[PDB]
Amino acid sequence: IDEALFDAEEKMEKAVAVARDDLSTIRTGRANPGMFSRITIDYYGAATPITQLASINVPEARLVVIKPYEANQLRAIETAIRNSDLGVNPTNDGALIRVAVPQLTEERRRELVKQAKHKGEEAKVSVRNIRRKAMEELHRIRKEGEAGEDEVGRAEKDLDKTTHQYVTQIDELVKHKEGELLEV
Repeated sequence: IDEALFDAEEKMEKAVAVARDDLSTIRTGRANPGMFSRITIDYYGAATPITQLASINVPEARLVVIKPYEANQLRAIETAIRNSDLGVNPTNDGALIRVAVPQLTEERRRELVKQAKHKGEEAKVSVRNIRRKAMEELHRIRKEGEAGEDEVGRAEKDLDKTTHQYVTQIDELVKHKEGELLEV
């Protein structure tokens, strides 16, 4: 019973952290390195997130400054940025890449709100399946008499509480990003 419950809880916390990260890939006012992470180049034959090939600095809310770890990667990196769906036109200063981030149109804003909610759905579905797996194990344990009925019943209640707490937390994360997106 313990194995099942503890692992489920850890997996759920991970899924919530994955959700956190995933949400951070959403273009927004208030720039951050996260929204550049799904931007890749061809790094010696392999598609590589540019967040791994450069340090990203965010001085102002709508100003990002990027420094390639290898100078000769600058052009490709900057090309991927401009070619990306962030809707930005980067500039170059010989060494660094400065990115001015325009205000999002209201149309694009609700488009991004929709992405945020889809990411939340994926994350909540994942947390529910983590629960299903642990619950079925609890069920197997009761059926095979490997633990007492009261004992398994208490574990079920606890598992539902943990599941619900993390679903709610995903919901909050989404509502927060939704807010960020309609803030500017």
